[PDB]
Amino acid sequence: QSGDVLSARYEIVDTLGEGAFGKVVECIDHKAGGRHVAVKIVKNVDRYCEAARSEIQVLEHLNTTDPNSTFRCVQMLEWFEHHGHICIVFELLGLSTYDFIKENGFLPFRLDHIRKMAYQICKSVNFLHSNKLTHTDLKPENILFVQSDYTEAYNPKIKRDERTLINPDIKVVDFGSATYDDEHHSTLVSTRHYRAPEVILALGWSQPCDVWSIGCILIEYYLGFTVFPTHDSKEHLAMMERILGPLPKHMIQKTRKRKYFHHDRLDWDEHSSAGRYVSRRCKPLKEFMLSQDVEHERLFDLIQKMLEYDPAKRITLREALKHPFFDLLK
Repeated sequence: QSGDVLSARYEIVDTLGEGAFGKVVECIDHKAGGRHVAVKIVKNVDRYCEAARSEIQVLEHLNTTDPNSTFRCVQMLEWFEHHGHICIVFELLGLSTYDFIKENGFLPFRLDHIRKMAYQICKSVNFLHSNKLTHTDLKPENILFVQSDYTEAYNPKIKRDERTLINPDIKVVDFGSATYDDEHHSTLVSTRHYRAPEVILALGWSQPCDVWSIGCILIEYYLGFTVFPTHDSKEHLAMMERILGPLPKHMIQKTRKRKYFHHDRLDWDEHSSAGRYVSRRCKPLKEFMLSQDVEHERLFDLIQKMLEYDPAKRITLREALKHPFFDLLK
């Protein structure tokens, strides 16, 4: 679709990204001196239309309450329709955190960068939580750098060239799943590797499912890989039990997902091929730590609080933002 011209001013010059919903494109703005914007072009399909209108209503609310994006939600510039596609015009951001890690060889972020990015993610999502909103789809693809300009130094430790961001500031994108407290809550939310246990067990969810997602994002930034390399619900739960310990009995008793359980325990054979896979790939959370220094211990203390099984006990982002992991920032 490159060369197409939206609303008689936006010329598509590149695809930034692609999704169930449609795509995000980079356009030249012929009416603002040629400067570049992002345009989300949503498929001409009811469910994607409804989610785009929902996203526009959330962005009008967020952009009105916080017009300078103090809380780091992407800025919507305008919206329109084009051949029955809803088009949302955004400030042009740089790469996703995912694309950055990928283009760098799945080398993790330095702890100092993770500290800054985690703070900003927590500050951004807490702003939603303060406005009776839950994002529901937090993942590294939905966390974008403001500018993804980097320097390169040879790193003798790894014997190769690595990229360090000049500025690691981020914004949160994709409000098409965002849900107000008083609205219908989808049965299934989140991308699987970031999905909270109350979602897998169909117990109901609210703001704390976002906190679980953030805890999984921080592990990936720290390791460069997920600790949940799965595409199966029961196996995902077996992996949580290996990393975090047994599920709470009250959550097992409450679930109607009876296929995952035998008696009141996960129906999981550690001696099966899948069982060996989970035993090989997954291990107690603190075993993933690359260093024993206090900075590392405090990140893992935060992570473990975010990956509390019981969403009623899980750390809130208001409590996260005061975690000692974040002092070296103030």
